[PDB]
Amino acid sequence: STGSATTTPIDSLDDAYITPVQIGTPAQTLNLDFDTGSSDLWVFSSETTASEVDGQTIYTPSKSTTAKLLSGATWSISYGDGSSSSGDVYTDTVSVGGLTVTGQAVESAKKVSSSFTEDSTIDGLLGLAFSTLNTVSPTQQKTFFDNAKASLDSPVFTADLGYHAPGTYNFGFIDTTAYTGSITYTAVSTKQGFWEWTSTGYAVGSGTFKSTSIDGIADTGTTLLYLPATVVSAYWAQVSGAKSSSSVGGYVFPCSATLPSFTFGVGSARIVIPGDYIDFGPISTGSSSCFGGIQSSAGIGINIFGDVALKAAFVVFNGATTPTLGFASK
Ligand SMILES: Cc1ccc2c(n1)N(C)[C@H](CO)CCNC2
Repeated sequence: STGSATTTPIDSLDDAYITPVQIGTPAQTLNLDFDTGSSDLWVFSSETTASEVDGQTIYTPSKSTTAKLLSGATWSISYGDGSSSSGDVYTDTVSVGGLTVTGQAVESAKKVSSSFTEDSTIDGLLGLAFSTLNTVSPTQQKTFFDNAKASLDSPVFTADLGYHAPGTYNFGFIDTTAYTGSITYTAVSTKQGFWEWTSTGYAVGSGTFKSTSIDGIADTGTTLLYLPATVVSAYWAQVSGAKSSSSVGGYVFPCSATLPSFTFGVGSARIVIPGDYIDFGPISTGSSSCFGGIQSSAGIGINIFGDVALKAAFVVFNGATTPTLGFASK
């Protein structure tokens, strides 16, 4: 089997991407944030505290004839930015772009933190990291990908995120029309439960390539590119007036600037992030200070190849018994 679904930026800055997902019988369609940095499929639901729902589409398990309470199971998750959610668990039928999983754990939110409430366009998250990170207790549950894997033509999914435009998540096949040149594959470590790999280095603009190992994770659920302070300082040093602001919480730059590209290494291959991809606009409405799309990972504990990096590539998440990651230009 295979599946193919379009993913769409939630706003004009590509702060996140939502993908339609069918849950239950008859189908209830929710727009989920596909997140290769976590492993929980959770949704706003009829069980979510009323004051914490503001515009989201909710899942109502009582209206699904295939919904079954997973008796005794609870879940509780906190993400890298301090946001969180928790609740109980149903199993139900879940379909993504024509690909159907029966008995998928659908984690029903009883509580969500403010940043989720304030995000009316995101109805939930669909985790695509390794199932070892799934927070369901006392019986850990499998991701949508993990459950579909054996049925897929090939044990892979691909992320093809658009810049200020829709993109595609495919399951079970590699669309050879979706990229240019060849796909370069690189080793993955699952030891932290992430799609963790090692970049071979970087370049700023038309500058020379610096060979240096940068361990990081491919995370569709993170907006920006977070890299070591050395690398990030080298980038912003090429933008006149750019500076790190503690009050704003990262590098900002004059909105009148033209940003340089940023290149990262994948083995001997190179992925080029155009400068415009690194512009996240005025820090506040009407401001002439703009927020940068490349930031320091120093306060995180891990480097994160988020959407800013990933949207510049066609990315293969290969879930064979020895997982690997593939990157192609497009
Ligand atoms: C993957 C994920 C986790 C938590 C959150 C999230 N995404 N949202 C939608 C955005 C992402 O920039 C930030 C707000 N914190 C909640």
